Amino acid sequence: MATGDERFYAEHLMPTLQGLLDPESAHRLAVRFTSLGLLPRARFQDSDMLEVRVLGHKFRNPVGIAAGFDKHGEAVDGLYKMGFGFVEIGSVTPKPQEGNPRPRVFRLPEDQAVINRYGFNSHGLSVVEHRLRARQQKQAKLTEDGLPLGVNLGKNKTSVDAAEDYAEGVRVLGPLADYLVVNVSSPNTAGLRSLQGKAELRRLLTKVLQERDGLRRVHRPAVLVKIAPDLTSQDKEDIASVVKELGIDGLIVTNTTVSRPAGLQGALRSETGGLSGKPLRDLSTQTIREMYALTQGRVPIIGVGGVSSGQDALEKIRAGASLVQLYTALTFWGPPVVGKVKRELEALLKEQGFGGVTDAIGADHRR
Ligand SMILES: Cc1cc2nc3c(=O)[nH]c(=O)nc-3n(C[C@H](O)[C@H](O)[C@H](O)COP(=O)(O)O)c2cc1C
Ligand SMILES: O=C(O)c1cc(=O)[nH]c(=O)[nH]1
Repeated sequence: MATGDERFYAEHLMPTLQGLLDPESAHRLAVRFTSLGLLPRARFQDSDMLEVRVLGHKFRNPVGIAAGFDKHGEAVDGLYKMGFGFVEIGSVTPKPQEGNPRPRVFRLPEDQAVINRYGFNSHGLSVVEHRLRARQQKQAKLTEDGLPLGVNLGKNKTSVDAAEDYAEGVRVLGPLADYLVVNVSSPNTAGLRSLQGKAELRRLLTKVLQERDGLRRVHRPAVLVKIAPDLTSQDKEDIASVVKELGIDGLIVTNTTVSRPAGLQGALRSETGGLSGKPLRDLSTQTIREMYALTQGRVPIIGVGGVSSGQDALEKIRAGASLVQLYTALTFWGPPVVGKVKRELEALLKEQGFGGVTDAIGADHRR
């Protein structure tokens, strides 16, 4: 627990955290432990090969902690200490709200998957604002060091006007963020995903873009859309088209999935909610691929979904991701996995004659 070995956390400690605590308390302990920085300071040095400049920022390694782990920005600094190259803080809603009734998270250890239906449990804009404000200049220094911060916006359950909620996020948190995320891909909030529709998405993102533009230069973040893995091809076409039109700065590719692949062994496979972890991977990768192609490599993509190795990582990059985020992999292999991905990602780049992550982005669309 002090040295930071993968093979220990994998077989012993992590199956015991699981064996002892329900998935929610485990997450909360993890957030506590991480904000306190109890974790090992990662053995692995980041080589220059992993550096990516994208979105008006240098990223020291391309492996991000995904939205959901740190819903309320309590653990940003420990996440960096864990070795992520960039941190994203979990969907924040304008007003605080509590989320769906427990139980709302489940492990499918046999599938290395998770299903969650939290439905945007948030401390809300005020609280997260003060939290981020209180390290604002630390963050400024971090970004310049190649550790950018992303903020991921969602909408209140009751909210009558979707576009106005996100507007509030841009206004309140936009100034504290290197990039902002319009999350319209959560499975768990009645009607949210239908904001992925062309007309409804253009009107929403016009307003987001507009607000963003009204922020001062130094506090003017990049704006991306996080989309679902369950989109029809018409949907993807459209998202793609609107994106190019309004000049959106990027996409985060794939929230969790409401599909349930043939093969899930998990006793809890038929729980309502978003499916994450391994069963999402290739689905997720394929969506990076369609989106990269549709936007013609001119729209940066953050790949997320089932990443738990260098290969997993490098696959999405070759697919066209500029950056990847993982989350679930953390509930199975623990902190070490960040080290792993980075180091396996590194090896593979060399093995396949790449100079660095930058050369390998979209690599598949040129081979
Ligand atoms: C417990 C849980 C909560 C999540 N919460 C959010 C969320 O608030 N906002 C969001 O954009 N994504 C959320 N995600 C989805 C992740 O951001 C990610 O898109 C998905 O899990 C695929 O990556 P992974 O398999 O490595 O976890 C959540 C995922 C899980 C595991
Ligand atoms: O908080 C949630 O319920 C949630 C939001 C989201 O965007 N994705 C997810 O899997 N869960």
